Amino acid sequence: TRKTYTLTDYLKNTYRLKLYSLRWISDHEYLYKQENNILVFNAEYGNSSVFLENSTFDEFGHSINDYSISPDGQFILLEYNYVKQWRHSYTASYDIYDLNKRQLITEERIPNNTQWVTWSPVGHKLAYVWNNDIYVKIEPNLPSYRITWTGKEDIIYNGITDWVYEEEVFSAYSALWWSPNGTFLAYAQFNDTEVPLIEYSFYSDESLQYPKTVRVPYPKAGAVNPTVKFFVVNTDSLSSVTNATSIQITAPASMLIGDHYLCDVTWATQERISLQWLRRIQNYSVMDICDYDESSGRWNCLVARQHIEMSTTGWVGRFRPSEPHFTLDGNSFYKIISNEEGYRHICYFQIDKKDCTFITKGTWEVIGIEALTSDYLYYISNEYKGMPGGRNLYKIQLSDYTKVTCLSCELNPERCQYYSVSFSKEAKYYQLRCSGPGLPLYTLHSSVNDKGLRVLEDNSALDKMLQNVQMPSKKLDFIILNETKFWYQMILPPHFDKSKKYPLLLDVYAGPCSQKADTVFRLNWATYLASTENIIVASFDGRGSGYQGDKIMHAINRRLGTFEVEDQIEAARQFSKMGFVDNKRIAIWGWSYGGYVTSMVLGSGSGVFKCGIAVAPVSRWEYYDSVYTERYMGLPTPEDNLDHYRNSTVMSRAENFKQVEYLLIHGTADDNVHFQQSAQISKALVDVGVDFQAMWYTDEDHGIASSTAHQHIYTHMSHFIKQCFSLP
Amino acid sequence: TRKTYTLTDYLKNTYRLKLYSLRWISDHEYLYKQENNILVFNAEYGNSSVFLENSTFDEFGHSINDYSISPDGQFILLEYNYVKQWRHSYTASYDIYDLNKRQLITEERIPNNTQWVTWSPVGHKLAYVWNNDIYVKIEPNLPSYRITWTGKEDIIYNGITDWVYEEEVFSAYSALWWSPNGTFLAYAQFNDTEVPLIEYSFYSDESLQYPKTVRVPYPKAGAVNPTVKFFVVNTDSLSSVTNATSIQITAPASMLIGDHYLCDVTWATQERISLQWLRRIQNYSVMDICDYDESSGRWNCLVARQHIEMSTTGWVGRFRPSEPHFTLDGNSFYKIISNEEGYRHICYFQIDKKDCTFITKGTWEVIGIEALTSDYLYYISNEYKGMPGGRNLYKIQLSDYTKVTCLSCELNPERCQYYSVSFSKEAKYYQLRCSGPGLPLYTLHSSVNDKGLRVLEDNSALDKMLQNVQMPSKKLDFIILNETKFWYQMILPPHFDKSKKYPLLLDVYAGPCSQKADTVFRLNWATYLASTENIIVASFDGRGSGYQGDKIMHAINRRLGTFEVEDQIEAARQFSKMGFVDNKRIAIWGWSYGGYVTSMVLGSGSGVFKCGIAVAPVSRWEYYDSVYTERYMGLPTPEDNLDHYRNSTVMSRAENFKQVEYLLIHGTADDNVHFQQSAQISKALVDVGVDFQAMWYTDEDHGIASSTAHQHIYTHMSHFIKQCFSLP
Ligand SMILES: CN(C)C(=O)[C@@H]([C@H]1CC[C@H](c2ccc3ncnn3c2)CC1)[C@H](N)C(=O)N1CCC(F)(F)C1
Ligand SMILES: CN(C)C(=O)[C@@H]([C@H]1CC[C@H](c2ccc3ncnn3c2)CC1)[C@H](N)C(=O)N1CCC(F)(F)C1
Ligand SMILES: *[C@@H]1O[C@H](CO)[C@@H](O[C@@H]2O[C@H](CO)[C@@H](O)[C@H](O)[C@H]2NC(C)=O)[C@H](O)[C@H]1NC(C)=O
Ligand SMILES: *[C@@H]1O[C@H](CO)[C@@H](O[C@@H]2O[C@H](CO)[C@@H](O)[C@H](O)[C@H]2NC(C)=O)[C@H](O)[C@H]1NC(C)=O
Ligand SMILES: *[C@@H]1O[C@H](CO)[C@@H](O[C@@H]2O[C@H](CO)[C@@H](O)[C@H](O)[C@H]2NC(C)=O)[C@H](O)[C@H]1NC(C)=O
Ligand SMILES: *[C@@H]1O[C@H](CO)[C@@H](O[C@@H]2O[C@H](CO)[C@@H](O)[C@H](O)[C@H]2NC(C)=O)[C@H](O)[C@H]1NC(C)=O
Ligand SMILES: *[C@@H]1O[C@H](CO)[C@@H](O[C@@H]2O[C@H](CO)[C@@H](O)[C@H](O)[C@H]2NC(C)=O)[C@H](O)[C@H]1NC(C)=O
Ligand SMILES: *[C@@H]1O[C@H](CO)[C@@H](O[C@H]2O[C@H](CO)[C@@H](O)[C@H](O)[C@H]2NC(C)=O)[C@H](O)[C@H]1NC(C)=O
Ligand SMILES: *[C@@H]1O[C@H](CO)[C@@H](O[C@H]2O[C@H](CO)[C@@H](O)[C@H](O)[C@H]2NC(C)=O)[C@H](O)[C@H]1NC(C)=O
Ligand SMILES: *[C@H]1O[C@H](CO)[C@@H](O[C@@H]2O[C@H](CO)[C@@H](O)[C@H](O)[C@H]2NC(C)=O)[C@H](O)[C@H]1NC(C)=O
Ligand SMILES: *[C@H]1O[C@H](CO)[C@@H](O[C@@H]2O[C@H](CO)[C@@H](O)[C@H](O)[C@H]2NC(C)=O)[C@H](O)[C@H]1NC(C)=O
Ligand SMILES: *[C@@H]1O[C@H](CO)[C@@H](O)[C@H](O)[C@H]1NC(C)=O
Ligand SMILES: *[C@@H]1O[C@H](CO)[C@@H](O)[C@H](O)[C@H]1NC(C)=O
Ligand SMILES: *[C@@H]1O[C@H](CO)[C@@H](O)[C@H](O)[C@H]1NC(C)=O
Ligand SMILES: *[C@@H]1O[C@H](CO)[C@@H](O)[C@H](O)[C@H]1NC(C)=O
Ligand SMILES: *[C@@H]1O[C@H](CO)[C@@H](O)[C@H](O)[C@H]1NC(C)=O
Ligand SMILES: *[C@@H]1O[C@H](CO)[C@@H](O)[C@H](O)[C@H]1NC(C)=O
Ligand code: NA
Repeated sequence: TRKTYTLTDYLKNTYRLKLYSLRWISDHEYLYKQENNILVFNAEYGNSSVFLENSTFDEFGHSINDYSISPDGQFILLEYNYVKQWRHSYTASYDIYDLNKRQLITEERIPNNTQWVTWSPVGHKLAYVWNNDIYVKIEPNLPSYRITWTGKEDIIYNGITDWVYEEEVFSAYSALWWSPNGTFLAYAQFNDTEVPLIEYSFYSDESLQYPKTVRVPYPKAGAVNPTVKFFVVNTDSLSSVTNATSIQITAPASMLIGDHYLCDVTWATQERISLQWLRRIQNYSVMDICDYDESSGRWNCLVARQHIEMSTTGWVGRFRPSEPHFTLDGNSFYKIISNEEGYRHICYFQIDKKDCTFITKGTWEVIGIEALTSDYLYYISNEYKGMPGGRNLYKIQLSDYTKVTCLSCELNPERCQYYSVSFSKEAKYYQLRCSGPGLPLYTLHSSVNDKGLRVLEDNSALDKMLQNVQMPSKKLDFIILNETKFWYQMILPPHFDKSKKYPLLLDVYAGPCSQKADTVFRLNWATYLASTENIIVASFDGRGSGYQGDKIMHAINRRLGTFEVEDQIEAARQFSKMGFVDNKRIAIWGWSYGGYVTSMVLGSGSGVFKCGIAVAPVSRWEYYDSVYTERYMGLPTPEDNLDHYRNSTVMSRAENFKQVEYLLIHGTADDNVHFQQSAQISKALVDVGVDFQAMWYTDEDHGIASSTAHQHIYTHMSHFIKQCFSLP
Repeated sequence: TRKTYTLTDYLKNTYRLKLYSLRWISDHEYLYKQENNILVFNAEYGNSSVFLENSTFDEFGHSINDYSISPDGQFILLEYNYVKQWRHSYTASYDIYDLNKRQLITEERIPNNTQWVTWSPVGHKLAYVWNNDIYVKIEPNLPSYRITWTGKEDIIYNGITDWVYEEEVFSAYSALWWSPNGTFLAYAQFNDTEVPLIEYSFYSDESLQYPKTVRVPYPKAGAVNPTVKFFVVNTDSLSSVTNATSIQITAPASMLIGDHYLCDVTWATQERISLQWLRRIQNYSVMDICDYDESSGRWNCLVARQHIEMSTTGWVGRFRPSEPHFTLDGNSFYKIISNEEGYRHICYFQIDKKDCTFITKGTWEVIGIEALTSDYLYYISNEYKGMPGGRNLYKIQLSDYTKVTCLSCELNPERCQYYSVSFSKEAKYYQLRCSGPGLPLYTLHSSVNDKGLRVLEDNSALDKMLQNVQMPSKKLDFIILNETKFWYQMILPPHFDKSKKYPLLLDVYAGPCSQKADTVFRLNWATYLASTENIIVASFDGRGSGYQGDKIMHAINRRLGTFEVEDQIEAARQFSKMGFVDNKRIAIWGWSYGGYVTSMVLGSGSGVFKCGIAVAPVSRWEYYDSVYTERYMGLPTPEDNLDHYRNSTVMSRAENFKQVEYLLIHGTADDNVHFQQSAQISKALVDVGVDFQAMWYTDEDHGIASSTAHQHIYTHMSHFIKQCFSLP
């Protein structure tokens, strides 16, 4: 008699997952917003105090988007007038409220339309970027010092990233890096002078008579890339009478010989900074370690302290060279790198030694290094039970690498197989965040003896609500292909009956280093399709997928649109051979990279799929950006890899769409995968006389996430899938 | 069983309609293309000779797109490298062939990318526009003389129209007018300096990496319009002076007080030119008649020869003030104008007398004046049988207006009721073109005795083919609403049975002065729908439609989106009451103004229609151009008609679309009705949570006429209609 999880439940968020987002402010306490109030918690005992009244700003007059308390707890930055730009970038207005004198600062306030702002790591200095230039405020109420004067819209970027560096390299708008104690402020400068612009229309509200043309410096594959320079400035010796002097750190000669990128910046100590550079041909990167010289006031990077990282099977790193984790004295560091077997493990480096030593090993991979103390290094890996889609927290004794302890594996194995972690300032405490297969579970622990102090949030409220719903189940397993196992997951309908034939929807992404088969608990479209429509929603990680070593991940190097596409068909083929699958009703769908694979599959002539949906897909690699595309495809020149760039397009397979039902969807204001990609797909289908379904979303970008568009797309796709499967 | 007229028959054009396109080159000879070669026929006897052998240019090195013989027959203009622009404009290359010498001229050649070229009306002078400047060639092989130096891409246009003048005013790209014997060359100059630009992307072939942004000076309703100036240069003086003076003829004071347009240029004699001007508020126009002053070399327009033409019920003219037809001596002229009853009839004017004399009258209208001789005036009207949808040729004796003979009415009344005509150079002969209700019939006649000389093309071949096909029948009739007749037509399925209930498709356009109910024979989408799908396709001409007097035409003055929308809904009801229509299956569809009406109807909440298709619709009048929009809606300001502008949008009825099935279609490169218009409709529908069907056509314009796209859109629309009507 109980209800199912419906489309409306998914769209209106009827069943909400509770979270516990805390912010560590020291090694013993953290901030947590409750009832709109900000409380400070003592980790050891769990007791709290109110830190900021949810009414303190009742007469502020502005809607506060977010807040940020200075490291010393003396000030709070109030963010408002938020205006989103790309994936991470946005502008906003700011105000600083003095917590000591319980007063709002009105003198020398941060400008409106500020592009980025950040407190120093210690104390209360500020650094913000406005009009592409960097500014520093030693005190919240004092006048700021201008650090750069070359800032120019769409041309010169000081302290912030341009489009491609924001999206593909740093995953952030900021290009500012404070030294550990706030003395130095390092920053990058980007020059997009010769980078072509992508142009597309923006219609805006109906009142706008003429559509606006948006123009963004965006380097497509093979095009001219922005250039980059790196600087360091001493914020302790700034003058009101003299323009701040920034010291430049140039990239190594092996980098200056041609196009290159700055791919990582990590401080080692108060006077030592490391930088990793990557060549445009992303199989070779160099780390420079630089020390501040009090005599010349310059930064020297000893050649003997250089570290090269290259790859012979593919590119370097998962999406970019990994970041180094320096020890207290900065004389050595730990870094995740691909080992001789092609598995990513932690290597220990001496700053002036070429050979590093691997401290972990095995047919599994370290996902990331989470914390470092003189006795232990904490990290997350998918080692447990050999499940590449599981994640657990481990610590390894630095004095004896044979001593590895899993800290989360056995806490609750049935409910928790995928963890994330948050350590306090000195790793004295850590918060564990279990996200599956059962309902999310947040706990707090102490490092000295790894005690489980308390449960922060167990989602018992949601568990109670879900008891009255017929929820689908999840099967995570694998199939073998040529001696190699590949994992898949299936979202199975309630009361699954293996003696019946169920329609099947293959949910695919399949980009390089992707993972779609995991132990994560999710309430999404697939939950509804399985719960209400009785559709099996499956996903498969084939060649090119991540966290299983380079042999699998690099199989598609310089060859996108091949093995990862073929493997999805092979998986479907195998699923169709299963007793509970109706081989007459198998569909496939994907978004972004997933739209591309779905389209390449439907245009393969395999005959396995009856219909498919591609959302904002890539259609030909020459249309996507250089940093991501070239990493996997090299350059599109006859001397490099043009032939495959031309053989891996969706358009060339148009004719094969005659035997399938295809729905193509795309937002007109997509700054990431340009509408162009879908406009070329539709034109090729028209040119060979193939009928298909389409839907454009006016002014929506790659996320098609505005509330109304989101509901509209999923509603439209549901009708399409049900119609394809002959479902009432 | 006889096969029916299928979708493939329409898309593949299996039943080809033959025609007979001839070009008069004198008072008794015409050119005709047969077997790909150009023949010259003697009108009087029907005999001919090969004018230009099809192999004459087998090694020209290019595909000849079109040709043009100079009036004196001494040269032939060869046009190639045709590159289409808007509805009438295009660029091309040209070569000139000396017919006597049989050689292709190779010196002082017309430039590539020439915007327009035209022979002088007599002899073989040439005037062409290149890079927006006018040039004149006295002899085909000699250097040309530059006439203007102000030419400026998208800014200053000399001798050619800008976008809005091309589309809405002159229906042509050229803006130059040779005087009768070719001595003078008159021309307009348009300045779009402050006209806003419509911008949209053009994706082009898949090889183009970055989309192209098309930018066109296009004035939307209420925006800054281009300004205009008129000039006349004496070409006979070009070889005598270094820089011949272009004498300007200024607009009258009545026009200079505000924004205005040049709407007509017509030469009266070798030394008399007439021009008509129109105020931005299109209900007042002025015609100046200007004489060349041999002593000053200037042009003077005597105010006593100025003619005013204003309208109290609407705008002036059907789409623009009508053109004058001067008698040989240039002292009088005939012009079609709305009489006191609102019916358009021929008025005879003395050039220096303001009151004119109507020479025709009645409750019908004159469509156009086709020829004028010293004794007779020939015109086309819908007088016959009081059928506003019919057209016939008439002759009226200039010395006795009571003597009016219909030259086409009785030729073949059952087969022919819609005629157009083509007179020889001095009207000695005329070709009659019958286009319906039966198969087109082309005949040649002698003006001296109005006797038929012979049949040129009777379409016997097609008639034979259609014998084996179950063709639909067509009904043209009227219904009385408010004691006034409103015509409609219905394409009826074969073997129609008034005792059955047929699904009905309302084919609508309904813009001002439109006519969708007529006696023309058509082989189109509706033919297939009726013949194969047994669907009744109907059209109705309600308030706002033309050729029936101003009472009906001006009924929507300043009120677009009202009566013409309601009458369409009311027509469906009336059709329901006819008894052979299935009220559960009534659909509506239209293109352009038609897409707008369709959308307005589907959003009216009438409950009458089940589904509808809007192709390239207008969605809000402020997005359409100034000249057309303001003519019917006035200005979008609070002091004028802004409230109705804001009240007649499709977007404000979004909520009502929940009651119907909608398919929205638009070409992305539509320079006329911008994609913007459908982008706002879709957004408004997404915003209120309405599901609908959509389809964009990459790089197609308002005509979506490319071969592949054309077949694709009609195939897509057929599936939608059949599905809505539950048809196999
Ligand atoms: C899965 N996601 C969100 C991504 O791949 C995006 C990016 C997400 C951030 C990644 C990135 C960058 C640095 C870094 N350092 C550590 N992790 N890490 C991850 C790079 C790829 C990618 N730029 C994108 O939007 N695409 C659309 C077309 C496409 F499919 F083809 C790629
Ligand atoms: C029916 N047609 C083809 C037209 O109305 C078009 C034009 C065709 C030429 C006419 C024109 C101009 C001068 C003239 N002189 C004599 N006849 N004549 C006709 C004006 C209207 C109009 N500019 C158009 O494209 N619209 C799309 C949106 C819209 F529906 F709202 C109007
Ligand atoms: C942050 O670290 C810097 C660098 O070590 C410290 O600055 C040095 O301080 C010493 C002692 O006062 C001076 O002798 C040096 O000349 C300083 N060097 C530079 C480059 O400024 C700074 O004191 C530290 N700041 C904090 C807050 O601890
Ligand atoms: C059509 O045929 C007539 C004869 O039937 C041709 O007439 C010739 O006309 C020229 C003048 O142009 C005379 O000098 C000839 O003597 C006429 N010949 C005859 C036999 O009468 C006429 O040229 C033909 N026209 C075409 C285009 O072929
Ligand atoms: C086209 O129109 C523009 C006005 O919109 C003219 O430009 C002006 O020209 C004057 C005279 O030289 C200048 O002082 C102004 O600065 C110009 N205004 C603008 C907005 O540009 C232009 O001269 C006209 N061109 C022609 C050939 O008539
Ligand atoms: C031919 O005459 C026209 C008209 O005087 C010249 O055009 C003028 O050129 C001057 C200087 O180049 C400008 O300051 C004026 O604004 C122009 N007037 C017009 C109406 O365009 C043209 O330059 C002359 N050509 C030659 C070769 O002398
Ligand atoms: C075309 O018409 C023009 C204008 O009437 C003729 O040129 C005039 O010719 C007369 C002689 O008959 C002269 O007195 C005038 O000076 C000319 N006027 C101008 C403006 O040039 C021209 O001769 C006619 N062309 C032909 C071939 O008859
Ligand atoms: C949590 O509880 C402790 C007491 O158990 C609070 O007290 C500590 O800090 C106070 C002021 O900062 C001192 O008055 C106490 O002496 C000190 N306790 C000890 C044992 O030294 C602590 O402040 C509380 N934290 C919060 C956030 O409320
Ligand atoms: C940003 O890059 C540009 C171009 O790469 C630098 O300018 C150089 O390139 C120009 C081409 O547009 C040349 O014309 C210039 O001579 C050359 N140098 C200068 C000073 O323009 C530009 O300087 C860079 N800007 C910064 C702040 O580094
Ligand atoms: C950024 O913009 C805000 C909003 O305009 C500025 O705050 C004041 O806003 C009021 C109206 O809300 C205006 O009357 C004032 O002119 C604005 N300025 C001041 C000083 O009152 C704010 O000042 C701007 N910030 C900066 C750094 O210019
Ligand atoms: C990283 O990959 C690149 C690209 O495959 C290698 O560069 C060369 O690639 C070309 C084809 O573009 C081949 O002909 C060469 O054999 C490759 N090697 C060289 C030295 O040119 C590059 O070698 C790889 N780098 C590493 C360190 O393995
Ligand atoms: C803070 O404001 C919110 C407004 O939604 C209110 O619900 C909450 O109770 C307030 N906090 C306290 C402690 O009253
Ligand atoms: C700082 O540099 C900028 C830009 O070069 C200059 O305009 C300004 O006057 C300088 N100020 C001082 C104090 O040198
Ligand atoms: C092994 O399997 C892979 C796919 O997993 C296939 O591409 C390959 O051709 C097979 N053979 C060998 C020798 O690897
Ligand atoms: C004219 O050329 C065509 C080819 O397009 C050819 O078929 C025909 O024979 C030629 N004309 C004559 C009279 O032969
Ligand atoms: C037109 O362009 C072609 C190709 O660029 C060139 O060969 C030819 O000479 C040009 N003709 C003229 C008249 O400029
Ligand atoms: C012309 O139209 C305007 C706008 O409606 C109107 O105010 C004016 O009176 C009209 N003039 C005539 C003669 O009808
Ligand atoms: Na506990």
